[PDB]
Amino acid sequence: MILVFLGPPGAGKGTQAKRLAKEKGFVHISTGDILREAVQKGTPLGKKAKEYMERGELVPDDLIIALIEEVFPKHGNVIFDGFPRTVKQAEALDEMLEKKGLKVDHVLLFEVPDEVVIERLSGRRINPETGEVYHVKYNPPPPGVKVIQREDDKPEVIKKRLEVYREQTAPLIEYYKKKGILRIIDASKPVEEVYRQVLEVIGDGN
Ligand SMILES: Nc1ncnc2c1ncn2[C@@H]1O[C@H](COP(=O)(O)OP(=O)(O)O)[C@@H](O)[C@H]1O
Ligand SMILES: Nc1ncnc2c1ncn2[C@@H]1O[C@H](COP(=O)(O)O)[C@@H](O)[C@H]1O
Repeated sequence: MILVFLGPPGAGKGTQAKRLAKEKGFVHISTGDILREAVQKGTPLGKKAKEYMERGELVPDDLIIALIEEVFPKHGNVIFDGFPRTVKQAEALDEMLEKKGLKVDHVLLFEVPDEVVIERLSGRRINPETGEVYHVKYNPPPPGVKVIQREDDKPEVIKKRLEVYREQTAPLIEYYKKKGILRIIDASKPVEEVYRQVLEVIGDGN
C-alpha cells in the first residue's frame, strides 16, 4: 500500500504519518524531515535546498525527484508525507511506481482552514535531540525539555508557504481526484479523531 498525504502546512500530516508508521508498520517518507536533515548535515542536497526552504519556497523538482528515487523502499507499505508537492513531482512518482508494478493507492487531502494551520504553525515546537514535534497549546513539551521553533514557522515565512501551497500544490487535488483515489479528511478535528478517519479511508479496521 502506497499513501500520499496532501494539504497545507500545519494540517497535521506529519503527526498522522508518524503515528500510522509506528502503529501500522508503514515506511514514513517525509521530504521535509529528509531535507531538514540534509541541511543540518551540509550534504550537496542540503546546501542547495537550504535557501529555498528558508524563503518558504519549494525545493526544485529535479532535486526532489532524485531524492525520492534514491530513498523509495524496495518493499513495505509507504506513506509519502509532503510529497508530491507539484504536478511534475506527481507525474514522476507515477512513473517510478509503474516501473515497479506499484501505484498510489490513496491520496488523503487534509482539509483545514487557514486560521487553524496558522495557529498550529505559530505554536509548533521541536525537540532537537529526538525530532519530536509539540505544540505550545495543543501538545506542550514536557517540563525540562529544551525545544526550538523552526525558522520557517515565522509569520512571514508561513504566509509564503501557504501561498506556495495554493499555487503549486493544490492543483494535485484535481490531479488525484480524476484518478479516483482522492479522499478528504477533516483535518481541523483533534488528533485522535483525524487518525480514526485516516484509518477509515485507507480501509483499516482500527
Ligand atoms: N489535529 C490537531 N489538532 C491540534 N494540533 C495539531 C493537530 N495535528 C497536529 N497538530 C500540531 O500542529 C502543528 C502542525 O502539525 P504537523 O503534523 O507538523 O503538520 P504538517 O506536517 O502538516 O505541517 C504541530 O505543532 C502539531 O503538534
Ligand atoms: N516535495 C517537496 N518538494 C519541494 N520542496 C519540499 C518538498 N517537501 C518539503 N519541501 C521543502 O521543505 C520545506 C518544509 O517541508 P514541510 O515540512 O513538508 O512543510 C518546504 O517548505 C519546502 O521548502
